[PDB]
Amino acid sequence: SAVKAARYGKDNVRVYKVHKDEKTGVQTVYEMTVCVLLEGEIETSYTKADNSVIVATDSIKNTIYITAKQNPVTPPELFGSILGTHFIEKYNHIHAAHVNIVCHRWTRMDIDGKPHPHSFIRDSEEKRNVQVDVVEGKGIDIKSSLSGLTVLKSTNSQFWGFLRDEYTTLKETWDRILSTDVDATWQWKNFSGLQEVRSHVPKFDATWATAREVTLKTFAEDNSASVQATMYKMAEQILARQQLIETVEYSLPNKHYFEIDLSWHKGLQNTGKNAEVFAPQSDPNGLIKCTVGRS
Amino acid sequence: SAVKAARYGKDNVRVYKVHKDEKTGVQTVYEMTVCVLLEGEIETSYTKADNSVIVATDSIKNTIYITAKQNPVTPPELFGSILGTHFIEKYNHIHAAHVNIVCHRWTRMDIDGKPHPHSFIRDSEEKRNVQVDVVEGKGIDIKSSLSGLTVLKSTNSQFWGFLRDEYTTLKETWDRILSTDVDATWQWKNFSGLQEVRSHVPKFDATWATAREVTLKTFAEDNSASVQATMYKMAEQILARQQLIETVEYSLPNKHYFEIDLSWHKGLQNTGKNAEVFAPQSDPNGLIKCTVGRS
Amino acid sequence: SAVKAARYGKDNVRVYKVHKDEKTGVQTVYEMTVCVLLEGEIETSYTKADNSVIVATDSIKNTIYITAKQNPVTPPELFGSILGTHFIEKYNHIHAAHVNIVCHRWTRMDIDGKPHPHSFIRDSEEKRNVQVDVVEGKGIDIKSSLSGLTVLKSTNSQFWGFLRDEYTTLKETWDRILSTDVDATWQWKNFSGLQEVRSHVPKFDATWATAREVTLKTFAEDNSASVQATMYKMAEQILARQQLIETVEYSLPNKHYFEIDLSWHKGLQNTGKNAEVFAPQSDPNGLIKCTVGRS
Amino acid sequence: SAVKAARYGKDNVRVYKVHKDEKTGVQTVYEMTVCVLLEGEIETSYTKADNSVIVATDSIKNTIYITAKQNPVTPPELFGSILGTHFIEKYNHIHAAHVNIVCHRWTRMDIDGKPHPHSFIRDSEEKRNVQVDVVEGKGIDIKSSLSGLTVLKSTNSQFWGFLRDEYTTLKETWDRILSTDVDATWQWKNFSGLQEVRSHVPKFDATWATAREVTLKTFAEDNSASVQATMYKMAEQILARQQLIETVEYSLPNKHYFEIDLSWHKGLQNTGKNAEVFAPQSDPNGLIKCTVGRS
Ligand SMILES: CC(C)(C)/[N+]([O-])=C/c1cc[n+]([O-])cc1
Ligand SMILES: CC(C)(C)/[N+]([O-])=C/c1cc[n+]([O-])cc1
Ligand SMILES: CC(C)(C)/[N+]([O-])=C/c1cc[n+]([O-])cc1
Ligand SMILES: CC(C)(C)/[N+]([O-])=C/c1cc[n+]([O-])cc1
Ligand SMILES: O=c1[nH]c(=O)c2nc[nH]c2[nH]1
Ligand SMILES: O=c1[nH]c(=O)c2nc[nH]c2[nH]1
Ligand SMILES: O=c1[nH]c(=O)c2nc[nH]c2[nH]1
Ligand SMILES: O=c1[nH]c(=O)c2nc[nH]c2[nH]1
Ligand code: NA
Ligand code: NA
Ligand code: NA
Ligand code: NA
Repeated sequence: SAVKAARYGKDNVRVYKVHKDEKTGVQTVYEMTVCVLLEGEIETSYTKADNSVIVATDSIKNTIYITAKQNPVTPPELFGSILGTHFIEKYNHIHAAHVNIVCHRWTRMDIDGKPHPHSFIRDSEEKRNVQVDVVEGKGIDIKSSLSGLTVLKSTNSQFWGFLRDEYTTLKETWDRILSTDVDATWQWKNFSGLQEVRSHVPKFDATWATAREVTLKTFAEDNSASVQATMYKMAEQILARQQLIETVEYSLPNKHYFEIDLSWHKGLQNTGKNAEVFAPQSDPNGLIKCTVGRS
Repeated sequence: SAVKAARYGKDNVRVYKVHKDEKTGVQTVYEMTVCVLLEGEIETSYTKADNSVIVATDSIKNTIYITAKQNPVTPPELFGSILGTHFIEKYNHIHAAHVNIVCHRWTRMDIDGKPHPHSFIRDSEEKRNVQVDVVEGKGIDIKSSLSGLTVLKSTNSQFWGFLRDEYTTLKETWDRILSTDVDATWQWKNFSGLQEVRSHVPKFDATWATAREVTLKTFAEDNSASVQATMYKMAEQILARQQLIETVEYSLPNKHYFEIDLSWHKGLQNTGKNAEVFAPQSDPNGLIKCTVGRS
Repeated sequence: SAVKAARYGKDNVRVYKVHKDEKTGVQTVYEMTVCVLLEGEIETSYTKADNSVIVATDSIKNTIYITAKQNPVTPPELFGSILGTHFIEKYNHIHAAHVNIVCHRWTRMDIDGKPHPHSFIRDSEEKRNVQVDVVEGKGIDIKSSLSGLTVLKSTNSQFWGFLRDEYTTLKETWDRILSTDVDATWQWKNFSGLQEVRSHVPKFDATWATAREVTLKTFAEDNSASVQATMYKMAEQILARQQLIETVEYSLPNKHYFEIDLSWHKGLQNTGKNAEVFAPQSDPNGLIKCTVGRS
Repeated sequence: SAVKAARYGKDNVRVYKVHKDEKTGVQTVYEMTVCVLLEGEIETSYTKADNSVIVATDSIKNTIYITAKQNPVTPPELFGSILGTHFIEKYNHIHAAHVNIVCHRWTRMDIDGKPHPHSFIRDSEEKRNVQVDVVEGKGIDIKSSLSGLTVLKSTNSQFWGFLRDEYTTLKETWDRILSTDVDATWQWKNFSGLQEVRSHVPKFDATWATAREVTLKTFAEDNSASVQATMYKMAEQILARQQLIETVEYSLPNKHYFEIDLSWHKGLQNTGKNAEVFAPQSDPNGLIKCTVGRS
């Protein structure tokens, strides 16, 4: 037998950073969870009990904190590129570094109509994420995403015209609830290295903002024929607004809200045009995925 | 042996309701999770296999949906009072109904600067809750709360002057991070019944809003001597602004953010005035509780 | 305003302990999560920013570890009594200590039919818990429990003869699945102090074992008329086997498994005597509670 | 723009099945969670609002239940192969079916030393899983796994001889705790279709049993030089015992248990040979991965 693939490192590394403006007194906070897994000439740690090739996972943890102290942590695409580049440059025998970052929201509070200099709120579990793969000889591959963006529209969603056979019970509908948890990922052109990533830094926050704005406006304004049709419109608009992304991927659950027939009780009418009270269903759920690229 | 206490019912009942304005086209949504547990002359279901005294939990579930169809679901204090009153009035042998409601956020989206008529976002897992105990012969006891309001301030928190003995290692500090998940509960005066609850309906949303505003402004503006001192100021202000509440309770974790000494690495300075990068700690956590009433 | 109630301390303190027999080489492990909250003359920490009365929560954490080093951690009733007694004896102004302990399973592995000296498996998330309230001048109040014991029987559960009215849709049944997560708590006679707790130490593990054995045998062998009827039989047997407990409480969800009518598909028969495939329901769920004492 | 990849279906489908022996009275239960995602000529559902190509996710759900009624649900490799084959044979335009199954434990209870005919316990959240990819023209690709197998050994784990530089603080150790959650996956040779899967049916349960037995015996008996070294020994033994698997993959967290220095308190000795009480760490955690194949 032989090792065909291997990677190891430190997961679930929580990191906070503060920036303090001492002339204005304004503070800004950043919080993330980081994972770094390394690849390289490490097979003998597995086959021969040779730990000399292991950069200890504790040391990887230390390196995350040191890198955050000495470098910007925003945008996360940049921080992950800096961090992954470090491992392949510092260690001759390490040839790839896989950096995953989850960014947590800390939104400045408004108090009596004025932004507060040092107080923040977690407005939602929506995350901004990156996956940064730094591969020696191959450059830096970045996937950026937003996840956990939970939305609902109460009308202007439809689902009719689907295949019907002996397995089908679902009724067609011209007016339903649509609710989902948005997971949207944009895949950047390969970067040759850290210099090229730095050259595009303003594009990372701009493109996250565009993706979020397109997602919300299209969800709200599309009189949706299906999750499939609406998600494609989102993806195509994001591609049209950033030439440096190659693909946009969505993964969307269809979090079902079922009508409740109450007509067995005093003739109460709660279906169709009379539908007011619904039963949100925890499981099962539809799951719809698409990756859109340029022709 | 004998039954000393018993209650039973249906938990984890998810409920959605929509309101549609057909003149303006504006829709508004409400979503909750409901639990109803009943008490009364039910002991023989336990001791003698006598199911005649059991209102089936499935029937309790049906009743929740019917009640939501026929009545307002907001404010939740009102809905829970309506629902609990129903069981003690409908069933002679049922003498108490315990109704817990968790309200989930669906905040109207703003699209290009204008509120959208039918699209919503889950801005945060913060909940608005009620516990409504309807007890025949004793009235209606309501506890209202906000929970899951997660906040952080980056300075203007201190903790010094605590007891020091042979168990103490913690250093005093004049500048630390303070972060918590706010659980705040206000206990209303006993209401004699549903009519009295209805008479105070505008006070429920007003008091929730006051509690939230006081919590956030006091957290943001208090140069905090301890979690204890800051939470008391919140509670006293809420009591001063609503005569119909008797007590305010807070339960606050102290979600610790630890400094990280990096001076073992190239003399890097990351403590005290130089502290920039911190390690958020998942566990353990301080837990601080207070119930404040009027003198 | 004034403080009506207050308690504070450290929650979510994870603790492991090992015992090593150096003559036999046999090691035994214990793992728990501990919470300690203190009460006493602490109100001025809230009202006057007086931290002198605060035993820091960090110091409470240290004390948990020190107590585990110097004392047995099993049975948990004993450890919690030792720990809570410490705070009210050490600190004049602390008058109650509330200790909650969750014990995690580490069951010795059997390897080729022989118990292994130092390897363990988490067989299940079932917990053994205690709540120990040490109150100066009032003694020690102990509640012991098992929780997270998840069971299912595929027949010999019935539910018929319940109340039927205009809210009722549930069909009677003479053969259903019954599945639950057992939460069972036994409340000990008040103990005067730590000496009396020590005098009864063998009874704690014995009574936990009896409660577990009675729960499982009664669940398995009762042709159940309802959750209510079966849980009462468990409670009465536990009371009959330990004179030093005053009450037994059960809290049992009814985790529903719904029949699936497939007769719309090729006449397939999957209900009643033909029921083979079921849909487990995540929510809602029945919730049935009882506290049983002696007459 | 154009669709580059797409799949859709139903996730989180809970399924129970019972087998009843009416001659012996012995019942046996099976419970799973299923996901089915389909691929094929579905792009126009995304780009042109053409729902004619969509097999509704509700219909996929129905099909899961029907398939479980008409076919064995064990071993899960077989059930998933049957289910995925159905979609590519039934629907001309569907060309792949991706079936994921999580099997939940229901272990028969022993009551007074005898196996009970119809009562079961969830002994642990350990899962047995399959991923079955049925691809028209390409056969059936099966990955089998066990996950959530949580273990701890209290000695006979070491970690020394790792790389040391200016990022390293970790001390070498010759005696530590090792605890992990085992995720082990075995990748079968490609099968040409359902007939070939059926021909190997006894091998699926046999190989799961071998993987579990090898994992536990090797964990318990290896005086471990690292997680890396121990996991490789497991993988090589599993490959040696089943010629029809091509690779074995492990993913193992190193769930750290930290020593607690108490010597600041009365000189208490709790490190090194005196280490008795430890602090389990929830995060961060090492994460070690390997894929082993044959040379
Ligand atoms: C995944 C883990 C448990 C390491 N985590 O990131 C936890 C966490 C992150 C952020 N906030 O606010 C709370 C907890
Ligand atoms: C407690 C349970 C599982 C019943 N629940 O309420 C779930 C739930 C409620 C609201 N949202 O948005 C998601 C899930
Ligand atoms: C409640 C917290 C998060 C502190 N906890 O006890 C976690 C925990 C305990 C035991 N095991 O095996 C895993 C995690
Ligand atoms: C993933 C979901 C929520 C669908 N699930 O499988 C839940 C579940 C499965 C098995 N048991 O025992 C409890 C819950
Ligand atoms: O938008 C939708 N897309 C689908 O594929 C689907 N199937 C059932 N319900 C559905 N909804
Ligand atoms: O605000 C605080 N209150 C306390 O009781 C405490 N103890 C440690 N750290 C603390 N912080
Ligand atoms: O055992 C049971 N007890 C009940 O109260 C109940 N109601 C519905 N289903 C039920 N099952
Ligand atoms: O077994 C181990 N493998 C590692 O790579 C590691 N690094 C720190 N601690 C470790 N343990
Ligand atoms: Na390198
Ligand atoms: Na009544
Ligand atoms: Na005292
Ligand atoms: Na096909």
